[PDB]
Amino acid sequence: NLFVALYDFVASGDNTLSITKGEKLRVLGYNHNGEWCEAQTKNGQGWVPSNYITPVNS
Repeated sequence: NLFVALYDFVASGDNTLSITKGEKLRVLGYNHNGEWCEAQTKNGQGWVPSNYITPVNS
């Protein structure tokens, strides 16, 4: 379930989470249309755009 951010994303509307390009994250799930992903990082938990992340083996 390990992923990496494709781009920086600045938290905006409710319950989103800032992530930084190249940072790893874990994915808990997705929103109703799959366009938002609920992720966990060392900074917290929140929604990030699903097209801003990709899997990484380790």
